[PDB]
Amino acid sequence: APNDQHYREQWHYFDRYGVKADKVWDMGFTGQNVVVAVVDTGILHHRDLNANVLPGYDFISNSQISLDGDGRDADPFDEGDWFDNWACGGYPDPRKERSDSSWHGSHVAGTIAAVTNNRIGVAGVAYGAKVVPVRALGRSGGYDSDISDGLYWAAGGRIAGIPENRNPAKVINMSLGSDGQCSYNAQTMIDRATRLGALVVVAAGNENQNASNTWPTSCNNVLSVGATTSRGIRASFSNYGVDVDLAAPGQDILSTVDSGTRRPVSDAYSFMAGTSMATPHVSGVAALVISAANSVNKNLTPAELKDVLVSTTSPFNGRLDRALGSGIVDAEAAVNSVL
Ligand SMILES: [Ca+2]
Ligand SMILES: [Ca+2]
Ligand SMILES: [Ca+2]
Repeated sequence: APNDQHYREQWHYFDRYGVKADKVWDMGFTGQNVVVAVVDTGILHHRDLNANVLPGYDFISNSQISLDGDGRDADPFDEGDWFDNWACGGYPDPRKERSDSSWHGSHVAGTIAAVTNNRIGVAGVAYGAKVVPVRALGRSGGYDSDISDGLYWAAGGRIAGIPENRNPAKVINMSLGSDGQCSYNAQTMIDRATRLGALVVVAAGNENQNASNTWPTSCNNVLSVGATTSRGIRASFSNYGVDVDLAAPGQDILSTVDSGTRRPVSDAYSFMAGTSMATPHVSGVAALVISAANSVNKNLTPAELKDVLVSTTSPFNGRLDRALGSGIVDAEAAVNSVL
């Protein structure tokens, strides 16, 4: 077991309806030599992340989304996607007036590979793995073509006027999405990323609607992730349906953020809910599964990896409100299967 101060609060790693990450660390697999790309709001300079973060890239083209004064650049720092006075919003809706910065991509990155065994803060599912921040979201979200470009690069794809990725990822985490069917361009980048060897792991979404009505779930060649609670049932906001492949803890998830309401001020930790929190659990387990597959000289295709994760899930608590894949992702059964 990890020595980090607040690991006990991370029920989602160890408890009844957790991901049994502890049972894999017991075997010596922590995702060593695995790289996971996080296509999200970018990364904080956080004492509980720094050492597990690789060079990334900022794909945000609009400088009024990026909030760092230019388009695409080599620094994936999360400037903070805060906004005032309906700057992203449907005025006059009071619920759309203002958001503090989410630190979303850092909360996601922490779930995968927070610095673990360094006493401070929290653990990550795959703390021996490293994270490549692919910043594609900022104030208001992000363009789909920035997201698509970002995910292709994340897998080792070359992009015009961007230096080659030295750290191509075996797993690409997309804690994001919106309404509408998968675009041609998105589907194409996903297929190309997959042909490079990457597993694309995506959030089902948070609108209590059929995930098929959204992307990236409606795309081929993704692993779509629903959200469960500490009681092993569907979190009420989680999207659902036949295209949800499996589920993972998506409520009361503790990870790494900043205290700043606008720009980074100091390292913090908070709880979040969302299929966005569930996804990095599956991406971390994916990395665990790969480290174990490496150990017995076994190569796994994205298709093989997705089937290993989908077939080795633990049961839900009851038949569930809605369809939410095969079960809760289960690192113990997944790893045991490949050995
Ligand atoms: Ca920029
Ligand atoms: Ca930047
Ligand atoms: Ca820590």
